Amino acid sequence: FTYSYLFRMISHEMKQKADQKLEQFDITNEQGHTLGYLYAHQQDGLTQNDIAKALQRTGPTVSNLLRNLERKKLIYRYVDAQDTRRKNIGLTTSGIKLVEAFTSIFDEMEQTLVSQLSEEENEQMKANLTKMLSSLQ
Amino acid sequence: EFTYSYLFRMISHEMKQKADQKLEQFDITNEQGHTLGYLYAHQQDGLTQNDIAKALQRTGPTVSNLLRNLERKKLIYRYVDAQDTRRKNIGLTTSGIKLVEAFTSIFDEMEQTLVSQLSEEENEQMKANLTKMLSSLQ
DNA sequence: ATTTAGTTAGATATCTAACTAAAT
DNA sequence: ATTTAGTTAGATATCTAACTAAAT
Repeated sequence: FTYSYLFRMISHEMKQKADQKLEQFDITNEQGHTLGYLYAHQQDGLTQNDIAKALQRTGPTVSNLLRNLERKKLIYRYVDAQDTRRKNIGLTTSGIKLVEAFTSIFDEMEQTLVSQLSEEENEQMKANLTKMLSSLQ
Repeated sequence: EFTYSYLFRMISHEMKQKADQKLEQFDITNEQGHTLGYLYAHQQDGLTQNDIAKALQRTGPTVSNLLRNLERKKLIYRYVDAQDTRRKNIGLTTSGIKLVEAFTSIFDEMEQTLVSQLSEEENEQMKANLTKMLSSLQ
């Protein structure tokens, strides 16, 4: 089996399983992780470009994702007072409640995954993944 | 220190991007490349649209759209089976075959520059563990 | 004059639900 | 009456290119 096949499938399947679980929250996988990131780093408090950089997503992409979240009233955006170009992002109380609500799912997946592999194997695995991801700049 | 989902997502994304970049000169996408590849390797079996759906782990509509794209590209031909006309058969065109023969080198070159760093033992171990994980999610 | 942050437009990949055509 | 094999419709995610607006 080629590597591309492997990764593209374990990630297609991961995305699918995640969406299946998140169906009761009316958000997608990507929105779930974005919401989570915002949960972690809200206090910073980051612009859209920061999210783009942190997530490996282009500007228009995150613009659409964020406009989606904002339509679901899970986040809020305002213009920075110092740099009118910038758009500062924050979680609303609904967004925060939601993040506190699904987050168990992601952890469930991570656990159900690591339970397949012995800790030495899991550690060597993550190390080799990190190295591979490093290879592609 | 990194969630598995993060690593897999990111890796798949960078692979898809580099692939798309190198494939731009052929005016196809990563997915089209792999589809044409699968056609190349299993054309002989009379691949129905849904057999491709099963093999690529994509859904019927998805496959329909990608195939329709490739057909618009004239890289593939479509016809209706004689034994069962609710089903239609898929085939590589000569343009398509030449294309596959042309770009396969990219997927190989990438798979290569990826495998090389990891020692062949670590490589075997990794493809094995990866297979185990994908097995689990399936 | 350039550089940077965000939005728009056009175009693929992908999913589920609904639908048409046709084997059983 | 019931399944299968593709298509259509409507949706989200993503990227490139061209855009407006705003900072050097």
